[PDB]
Amino acid sequence: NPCCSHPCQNRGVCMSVGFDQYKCDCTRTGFYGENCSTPEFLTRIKLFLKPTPNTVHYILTHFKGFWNVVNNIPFLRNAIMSYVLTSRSHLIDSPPTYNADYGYKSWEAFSNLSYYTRALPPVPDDCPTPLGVKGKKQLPDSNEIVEKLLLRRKFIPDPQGSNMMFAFFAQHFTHQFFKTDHKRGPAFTNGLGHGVDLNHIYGETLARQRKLRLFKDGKMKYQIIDGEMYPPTVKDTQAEMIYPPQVPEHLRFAVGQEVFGLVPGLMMYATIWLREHNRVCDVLKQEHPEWGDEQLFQTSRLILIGETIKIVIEDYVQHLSGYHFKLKFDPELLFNKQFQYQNRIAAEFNTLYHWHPLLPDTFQIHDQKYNYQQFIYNNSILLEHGITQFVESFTRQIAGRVAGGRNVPPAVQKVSQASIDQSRQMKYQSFNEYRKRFMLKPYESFEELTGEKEMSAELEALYGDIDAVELYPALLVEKPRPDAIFGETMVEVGAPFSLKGLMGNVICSPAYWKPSTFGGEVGFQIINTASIQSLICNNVKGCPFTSFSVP
Amino acid sequence: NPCCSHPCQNRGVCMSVGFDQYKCDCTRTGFYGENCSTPEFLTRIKLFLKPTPNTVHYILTHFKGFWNVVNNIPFLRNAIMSYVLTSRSHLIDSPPTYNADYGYKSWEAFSNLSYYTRALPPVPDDCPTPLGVKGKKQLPDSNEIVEKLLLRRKFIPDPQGSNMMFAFFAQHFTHQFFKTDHKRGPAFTNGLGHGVDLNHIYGETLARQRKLRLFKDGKMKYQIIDGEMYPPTVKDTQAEMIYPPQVPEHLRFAVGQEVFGLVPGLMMYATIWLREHNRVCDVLKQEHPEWGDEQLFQTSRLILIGETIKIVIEDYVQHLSGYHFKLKFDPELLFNKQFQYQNRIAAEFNTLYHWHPLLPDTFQIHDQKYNYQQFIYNNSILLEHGITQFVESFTRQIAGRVAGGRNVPPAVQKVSQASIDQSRQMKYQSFNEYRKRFMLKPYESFEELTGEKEMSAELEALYGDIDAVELYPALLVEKPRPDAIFGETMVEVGAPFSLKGLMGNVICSPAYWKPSTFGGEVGFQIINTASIQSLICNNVKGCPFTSFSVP
Ligand code: COH
Ligand code: COH
Ligand SMILES: *[C@@H]1O[C@H](CO)[C@@H](O[C@@H]2O[C@H](CO)[C@@H](O[C@H]3O[C@H](CO)[C@@H](O)[C@H](O)[C@@H]3O)[C@H](O)[C@H]2NC(C)=O)[C@H](O)[C@H]1NC(C)=O
Ligand SMILES: *[C@@H]1O[C@H](CO)[C@@H](O[C@@H]2O[C@H](CO)[C@@H](O[C@H]3O[C@H](CO)[C@@H](O)[C@H](O)[C@@H]3O)[C@H](O)[C@H]2NC(C)=O)[C@H](O)[C@H]1NC(C)=O
Ligand SMILES: *[C@@H]1O[C@H](CO)[C@@H](O[C@@H]2O[C@H](CO)[C@@H](O)[C@H](O)[C@H]2NC(C)=O)[C@H](O)[C@H]1NC(C)=O
Ligand SMILES: *[C@@H]1O[C@H](CO)[C@@H](O[C@@H]2O[C@H](CO)[C@@H](O)[C@H](O)[C@H]2NC(C)=O)[C@H](O)[C@H]1NC(C)=O
Ligand SMILES: Cc1c(Cl)cccc1Nc1ccccc1C(=O)O
Ligand SMILES: Cc1c(Cl)cccc1Nc1ccccc1C(=O)O
Ligand SMILES: *[C@@H]1O[C@H](CO)[C@@H](O)[C@H](O)[C@H]1NC(C)=O
Repeated sequence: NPCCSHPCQNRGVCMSVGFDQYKCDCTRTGFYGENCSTPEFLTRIKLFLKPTPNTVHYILTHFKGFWNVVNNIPFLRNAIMSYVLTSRSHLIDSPPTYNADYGYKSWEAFSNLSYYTRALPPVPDDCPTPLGVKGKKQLPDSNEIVEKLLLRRKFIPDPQGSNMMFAFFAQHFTHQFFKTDHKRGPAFTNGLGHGVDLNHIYGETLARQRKLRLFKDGKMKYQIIDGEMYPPTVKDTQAEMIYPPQVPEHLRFAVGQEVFGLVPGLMMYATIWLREHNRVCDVLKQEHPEWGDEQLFQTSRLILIGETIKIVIEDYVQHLSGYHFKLKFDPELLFNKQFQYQNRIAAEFNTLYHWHPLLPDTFQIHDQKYNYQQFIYNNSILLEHGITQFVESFTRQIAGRVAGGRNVPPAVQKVSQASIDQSRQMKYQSFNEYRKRFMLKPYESFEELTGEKEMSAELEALYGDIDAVELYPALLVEKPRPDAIFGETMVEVGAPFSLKGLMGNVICSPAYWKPSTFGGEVGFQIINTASIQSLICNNVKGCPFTSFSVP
Repeated sequence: NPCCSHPCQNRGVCMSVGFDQYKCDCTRTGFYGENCSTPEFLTRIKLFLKPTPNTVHYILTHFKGFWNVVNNIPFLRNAIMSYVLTSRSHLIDSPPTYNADYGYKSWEAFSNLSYYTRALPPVPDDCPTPLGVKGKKQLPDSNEIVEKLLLRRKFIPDPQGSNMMFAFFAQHFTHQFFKTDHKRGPAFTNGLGHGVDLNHIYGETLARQRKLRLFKDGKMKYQIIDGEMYPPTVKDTQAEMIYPPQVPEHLRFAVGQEVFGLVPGLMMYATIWLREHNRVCDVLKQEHPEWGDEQLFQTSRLILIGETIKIVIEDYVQHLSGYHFKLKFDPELLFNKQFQYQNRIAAEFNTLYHWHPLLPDTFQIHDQKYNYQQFIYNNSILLEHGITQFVESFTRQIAGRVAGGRNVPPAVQKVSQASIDQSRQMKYQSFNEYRKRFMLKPYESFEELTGEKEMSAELEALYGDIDAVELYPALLVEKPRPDAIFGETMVEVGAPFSLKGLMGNVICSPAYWKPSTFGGEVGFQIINTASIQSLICNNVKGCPFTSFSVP
């Protein structure tokens, strides 16, 4: 297969022509030639003027005084934010194209929502090497890579100051659209909403939703334990959950996502968001004493969706980016732009989001420490301390650095191995191919990748060729930005996926984005004034201080 | 419920506040005020310069010499076609909003693909009248509406000269996205693709597709009978069809759409498209001897989707419109425009497409006449005469006029009544509410509507108030355009749904509209040179002349 070498540059589409030849489709690439590598004139001007992402990053993370001014000039701030959204979004094909089973456009690949979609097509089945033509005939042993490059010896804290509130928010939020269907395989998902539909609160199916709802005042079922609201049980709802046999029945909390009983940190956010829904129901009832249970429920969900997108953009990504420029959730920024209000979750987005180096060696709640053996699947811990103590504790506890290598806790070691193995089962192209796909220069050496001599040597001994290095391992050992949680590739590849999932949500479309959609101005304002602090403040006893970084 | 009166004008959203008050959301409507009735400064100017659709239609259906020149000036033709697409599309909400069960925006209504979507929300339940406030407490008897207004007395042929090739193409083509799920209710569909996916050729599910495919050379299973290609049998495929018990095994033809055994006219087009699929397979195999069965099949399907959209726009709609301006299928026209590449089938689009007055009193194949008892479920007629004769016969037979009233054949009289009854089940707003929704002046009397005295008198006797006339009956009794098949409302309501379904298709998006998507320039050219004539010419023996109008 002549396309095995990935001849076509700059998004050119490769097509076999006979058995020994290929043809590159250069349509609207800005290039031409046999391999789409010759630039047209305006492309040359664009490339000459375009600053490197590391330069843009430097500028956005320095000159605080300058950004303080920009931030307070709405006209400028809006123009910048608008540019951030459209420029990054252009990197995503929407409607989607490839999946694990199709390296060419097909109706199956487009129409079948059970697949994760693909930013780069799978490597053809009949290639001389598993990645195309580069690297050895067999990839390095999964376990070797994990042990040599990814396994944590000494905990490395995040220099950006990310805390456990950030880590569990990341896990909680993303697990509404990262829902791998392992019955089928890693290529498939159970999140057919393909974005931020809050199914991890309300359930994927209507049947599950009905089990969780109270059908009074639009609210969700709950328990009152030690004076506070908690989610209901499997018994009361009949909504299935993943729990080991050890967990007693009355501790088997039931929420939207079946897996959120895994850790108390997830059950914390599930608890918090449950309280928010029922709180919003109270608000809306005051506004609409004439509304039935149905409209109260639905309208609350639309509000909580807006709250989610609001918080993610202006607190989560804000913290995550390190930018002094103040990000803004404002759908109106895009109303005069070309933009597709739809999304399909990319498998590569799932892969890059395996941020298990965030996880600590032990979890500190109040004044007690828990190892993984006793923290996992233990909801009594949650009842023992209550939500307030959890927020105060997690806000103070530092998370680990994601990039930089050797920071995956031994407890979730096999998870890292599974993330590598599943990439290969899904025929991912190389790390350098994904760099080029997102307009980054490919790395020329292993030492260039890590910015260091030790790991780069293990990399060379394992891979031999820099173009044979795989996506997921490379992301975690890549040289971090200066005092940053991530390296260049994580950000430039991840950001476009993220923004498409956030702004591509239906509520951001002009027909939806208006007061009447959310029950009037009061409801509309709950979205537009939402923050991670106000979320905690409204639903957590005592209204503790919280933030995505440690004080 | 104060919103029962539909107080909010110009796409403003009505919302109840307390038990006795309403609110109008005027956001981006171009109007303000209590009922969104007062135009903004810009809106005044636009309104003053906007010509009436009847004027636009006059211009487009006159000045033949002028349009002949415009059609040959690519610059002008493109600009005009571009405007047609963009202007008509702004009238559809995309992503979709309401459905039968939700007259307010909700995630259930957006996300649940099993519903037909709604252009206007359902009349709320506890309303003074079925339509809102207008009309009597009880709607007129539906069978009385049919006999008095819709039932054919003498056959009225279409002045635009539409033939049976047109009639059966309309039925065949639209029945891929009009797939009402009657075991669930009129408000639901089985066509989850919600557009032009050719599921009526390939099957809705992968399981059905697999029964119909040959899994050799990308082809679909088939029979050779009398030296000609026909669809395979139910026995050979195990693909379920709807056939009454009398139909013998060997005449039970199996195709994508379960119901296409209903009439030989449908099965005619099913046969022609099946032939086209396997013809394209042969073309692609020549272009790509290295390709496997799967890629050959998928690429053919995408080409046939391209052919379908091409033919619908440039032959079907072309004839339908009566326009002298030459409509163009060209996705490139929208690449610099705002446009959503997605669609959701509207229940109202389904309703307005019940063009059963098209049907003749008898079906004349060759020198034979067939009544409905003889013609329906009778594929023996298809084998007896063959496809060539069917084309020759349907091309020469005239269809009936749709607007103007009293032209529904007695044979499908109950289908007409079903349309009315089912629309009442789904709680459609009045005919005049739908006029306003698509920027038409509401009719001030029954005479203005029908442009006639008998039926207008019949309508007032049944409805009393012109604002109480229902959607479906009004569409059929409406004053046609001069020597036109349709009245104003059918066109101005229908065209947006149609274009949105056609151009909203994924293959029209810039990522897809590439020769590489369709196997190269040859495959690409099949799409861009397709016509109803070339479809027949390529797959019908003798290459008979055909057209959507009678000679
Ligand atoms: C982004 C942050 C994040 C965090 C903080 C986090 C924190 C934790 C955590 C906290 C104590 C524990 C016990 C685990 C344990 C697991 N996680 Co993560 N996970 C995270 C992102 C993910 C993602 C994404 C997946 C796979 C998604 C999928 O396909 O279901 C995942 C998968 C897993 C799996 C199964 C992977 C497989 O079978 O292939 C286990 C087990 N994990 N994780
Ligand atoms: C647009 C042209 C068109 C034509 C030419 C046509 C020609 C014919 C025809 C020719 C001999 C016959 C016997 C019928 C008979 C029927 N049609 Co039409 N139909 C057409 C458009 C439709 C549409 C649209 C529907 C409803 C779609 C749905 O929901 O399935 C329909 C529905 C029906 C139904 C189901 C009604 C119900 O279940 O309540 C029957 C039966 N019919 N039709
Ligand atoms: C899209 O909306 C459909 C209509 O609401 C919905 O179908 C409904 O699904 C529910 C639950 O799946 C069915 O519930 C009935 O059956 C259960 C079975 O145990 C019983 O508890 C009750 O008898 C209950 O009434 C509804 O019957 C069904 N309604 C219809 C008209 O089909 C779909 O599930 C929705 N689609 C998605 C993807 O959520
Ligand atoms: C989206 O793609 C999925 C993967 O191809 C597909 O799942 C596949 O569906 C087929 C057809 O139902 C299954 O067929 C197998 O099961 C039947 C059951 O009787 C048996 O005859 C055979 O053993 C047959 O192999 C596949 O097993 C199944 N594959 C997987 C991995 O789940 C979905 O159906 C597609 N979605 C849609 C809407 O079409
Ligand atoms: C789950 O966490 C709880 C903490 O709330 C653990 O329960 C404590 O166990 C110690 C020693 O067994 C007792 O002295 C405490 O009184 C317990 N606390 C409560 C509130 O009952 C429990 O051991 C943990 N479960 C696992 C499997 O580690
Ligand atoms: C279905 O169509 C066939 C014709 O294709 C009808 O069969 C004909 O019936 C007449 C009178 O009954 C005979 O004189 C012909 O010899 C038959 N021709 C063939 C080819 O069978 C048949 O009657 C039709 N079915 C119905 C129910 O009317
Ligand atoms: C969006 C964005 C900007 Cl603008 C800058 C910097 C980062 C992001 N985002 C992300 C980047 C990488 C991985 C995940 C994300 C995420 O948002 O979830
Ligand atoms: C699109 C269009 C134009 Cl531009 C003019 C005139 C007619 C149409 N179309 C339609 C109008 C009414 C009902 C159906 C259709 C259809 O196309 O199926
Ligand atoms: C395109 O790439 C191929 C490698 O497959 C190379 O042999 C050829 O010289 C390249 N063509 C150009 C114009 O760079």
